[PDB]
Amino acid sequence: MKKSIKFKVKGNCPITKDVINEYKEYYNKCSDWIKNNLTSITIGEMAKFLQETLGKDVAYISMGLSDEWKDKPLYHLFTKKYHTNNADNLLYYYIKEKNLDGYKGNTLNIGNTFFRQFGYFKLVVSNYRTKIRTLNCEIKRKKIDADSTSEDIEMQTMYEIIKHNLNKKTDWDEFISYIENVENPNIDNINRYKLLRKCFCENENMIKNKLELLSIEQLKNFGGCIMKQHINSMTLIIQHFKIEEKENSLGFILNLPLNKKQYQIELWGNRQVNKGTKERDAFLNTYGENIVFIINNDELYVVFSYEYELEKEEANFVKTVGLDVNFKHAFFVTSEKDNCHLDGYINLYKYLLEHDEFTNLLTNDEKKDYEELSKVVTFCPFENQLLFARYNKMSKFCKKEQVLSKLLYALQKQLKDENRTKEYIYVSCVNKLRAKYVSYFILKEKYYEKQKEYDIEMGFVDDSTESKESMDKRRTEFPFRNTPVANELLSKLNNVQQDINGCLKNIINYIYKIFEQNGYKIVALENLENSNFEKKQVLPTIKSLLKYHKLENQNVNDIKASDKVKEYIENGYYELITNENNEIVDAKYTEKGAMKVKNANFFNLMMKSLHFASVKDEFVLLSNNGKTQIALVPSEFTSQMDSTDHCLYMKKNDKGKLVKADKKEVRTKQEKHINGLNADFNAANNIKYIVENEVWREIFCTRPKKAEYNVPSLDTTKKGPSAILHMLKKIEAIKILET
RNA sequence: CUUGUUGUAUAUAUUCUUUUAUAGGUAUUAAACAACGGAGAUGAGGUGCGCGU
DNA sequence: TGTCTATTTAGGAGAT
DNA sequence: CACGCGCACCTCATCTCCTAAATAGACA
Ligand SMILES: [Mg+2]
Ligand SMILES: [Mg+2]
Repeated sequence: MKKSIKFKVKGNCPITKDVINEYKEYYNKCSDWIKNNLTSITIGEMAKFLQETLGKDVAYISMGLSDEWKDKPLYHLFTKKYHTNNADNLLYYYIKEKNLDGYKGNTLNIGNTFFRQFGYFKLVVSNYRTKIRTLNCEIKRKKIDADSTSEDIEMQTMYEIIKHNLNKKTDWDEFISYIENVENPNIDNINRYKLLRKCFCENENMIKNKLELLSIEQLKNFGGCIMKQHINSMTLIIQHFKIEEKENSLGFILNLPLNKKQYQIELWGNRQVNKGTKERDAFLNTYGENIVFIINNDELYVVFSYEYELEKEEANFVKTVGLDVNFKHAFFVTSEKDNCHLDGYINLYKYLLEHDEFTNLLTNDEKKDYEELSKVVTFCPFENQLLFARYNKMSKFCKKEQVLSKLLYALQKQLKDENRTKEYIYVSCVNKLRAKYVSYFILKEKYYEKQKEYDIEMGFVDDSTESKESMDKRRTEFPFRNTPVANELLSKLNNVQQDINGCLKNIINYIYKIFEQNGYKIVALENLENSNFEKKQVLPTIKSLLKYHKLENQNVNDIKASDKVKEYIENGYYELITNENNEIVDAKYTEKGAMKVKNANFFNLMMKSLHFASVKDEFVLLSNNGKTQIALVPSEFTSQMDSTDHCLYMKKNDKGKLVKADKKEVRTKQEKHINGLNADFNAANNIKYIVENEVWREIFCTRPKKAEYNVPSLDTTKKGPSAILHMLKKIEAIKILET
C-alpha cells in the first residue's frame, strides 16, 4: 500500500502557474492528436515508420509488426492485452520523431525525460487507458435464458467475454471447473453456460468481428481527454532525486535537477511525518519517483509517495454495536440502551430533558417520544423541524429552537470549563453543524433566485428545441456561472460546506473513539445510498401548474377532478388570476405556499449537504488504524424488519405472491414502529443482529477477507435482494403484516 | 520550523455582511485535541435556471 | 579523464 | 411521470500510477 504526503514549500520556488500552464497546454495538444488519430491509423504504420527512420532491433518496434497488432487501430495500444511499456515507448517515439505535440522545450529547462516523456505524455497515456479499458457496451449481467432469441444468445456470448476478460475456448475450460467445483452450483445456470460454450465454438470469429466494430463505434467522436483550465498541477517522474532533512529544523529539502544542475526547494515540516516517529523513516527510505507540483490558494505544494505497512486488525465478534443513520430526529441512533457506562460518553437527550424550560414547551406526545431517545445511546441531536424555525420567523417551533440552542450552547461552555476536551469538541461541532446548515440553505436559495432573476432579465430567445448551436448563442457567451454575482456565491457555498464536512468528521471521530475505548470490536452500519432518503414532496411549480397539468385557462368552478390538485386548492398554497368569466390567467405563490416549498427544500437539501450516503466512509477510514473495525449490511432491509421477532413484514399481492412491504406501511402514525419501539432504535437493533448471528452473517455480508485500505472488514453481499429474501424464508424469519 | 491541510472560540474590536446573522468578512488573542493517499481522467446520477411543449 | 545528468528500453499474465 | 435542448453546481464510482538498469551526453 502506498500513501501520499503533501508538503508546503517555504520561500520562492521557480515553479509557477506559467510552467504549469504550458505543461497543461502540451497535454492538451498531445491529447488532441491522439483523439484525432485514435481510429484512423494502424500500429503497423507507426512501427514501420520508426523502423525505416531510426533503425533498431528494440522490442517496442517488433511488437508493432507481429501480425497481432499490425492491422489494428491505435486505440488497441491502450487496452490491457498490450504490454504497458512497449505501447508507451512506441507511441512516444512516433509522436516525438514527427514532433506532433509541438514541443519547443519548457520554461525552466526541466529535463525532457522528466517533463515530456514521463511528464504530460505519461498522464495522457494513462488517462486514455482508463477510457478505453472502461469502453464497453453496457449489457445486463443476467441469465441468458438458455435457448433464447439468437440475438440475445450472441450478445450474451460476446458480453461475457469482456465481462470476464476472456480470449478463446481456453478461457471457457477454466470456467467449467469454476462452477463445477463450487458450493450449491446453479444447475440451471450451468446448462446456460454449457449452451454459451456450445454456441461460442461455431461463431467465435463473428464474436471478434462484432466486438471490433462496436468498440470503434463507441469512439466515433469522443473529443479526447482534456485537462481543465483550473487544474493548477503538473506531474514529473524523476528517477534520481534526493529528499533530505533540514539541519536543526523540522523541515525538509528537495534537490530536484533543473537545467543540468540540482536546485533546492525547502519544505515545511509535517506532524504527519514528525521527527523521531516510525513514519518519517518509512517516508525517507521508501519514497517514490512521481513529484506533483500543485497550486492551491496561490501557494505551491509538493506531493510525494511512499510505501506504508498496513496493520488493520481482524474482526472479533465478541462485542458488536449497530448504528442507524436517519436525518429525522437524531443523526446517529445506536443499538445500546444508555445505562451511564460508556466512559467519556455524553448523552444530550438525557441532558435536554433535565431542564424544565425545554420540557414545558413539549406536548404530551412529544415528551413521550423524547424520553424514548433519552434512554438509547445516541449522537448529534440534529432537530430538522426545530432548525427550520431559524429561517421561518412565523413558525410554531420558534420557541423550542431557542431553548434547545441555549441549553446546548450552555453545555458547550460547561464542558470547556470542566476540561473535558473530547466531549467539548463533540458538542461544539454539533452546535456549529446546526448553525452552518441554515447558512448553506440561505446561500443555495439565494443562488437559485439570482439565477432566476438573471435568466428572466436576459430573456434568452432561441428557436425550436432541436440542438445546441440551434439555440441562442448568448447562452454560452454569457452564462450565469461566469457572471460575477454567481461566482462569489459559489465560493461562499464552498467555505460553508468545508466547515460542514469538518464538523461531521469531528462528530464521527467522537463516536468511533467512544465505542473503541469501551471495548466494542465491530460497528455495524448499512450500505446507505441516496435512494433511502425519503424526499419531501415540493408543491407543483407555477410554470408547470397549469401548462403541463392542462389546467391552463380552465374554468374556476371545475378545473379538473384530480385529487392532488384538489388538495393543493383546499389550502391557500396557490393563488389564481381569474379571467372575465371563470377561467385562469396566471398563478402567484402565496405566503403559505412559498414557505411550504421552502420547508420542503430545507429537508431535501440535507441528503446532499450532509453526506448521508458517505457517513460509512468516515467509519471505514477510521477503522484502518483503529482497534474497532466496521461491518456493512445491505440497505432497505433493517429499518422495516421487526427487531423483537427478527422477521420481515410483507403484504399479499394481487397475484397472491408474497411481497416485502415498505417502511411507511410497517410504521404506525407518529413515526413509531408497530413493534412499539423507536423507528431508529429498531433499525439499530436489526443492524446488530445481522452481524451478531452467524446464520444471518453469511446471508447479508461477505466472508472475511484479508485487510485492505478503506475496505470494510465485512462488506455487503453482491447477491440480489430477491436472493436475500429466499434465504430469509429458509430460516423462516418472516411474518405477514396484516391479512 | 512550539512545523503542512481541515475542524473545533456562541473569545476581544467593528461605521462590516441578512449574498454564512446562534454565522461569517476584516484585524488581534488562546491553545489543545483529532483525522489526514494524492493527482489526473472518464462515466453515472441528482438538483437549479431559461426556452418551448 | 573522471563525474554528474539525461536518455533509452523494458516481449510474450497467471493464479485467484 | 412532467418531456426535450442547453448553461451550470455537487456527489459518487472506477481506473492508472506512484520502476529500475543500462547507456549516452555534457561538463570541467
Ligand atoms: Mg472554515
Ligand atoms: Mg490550524
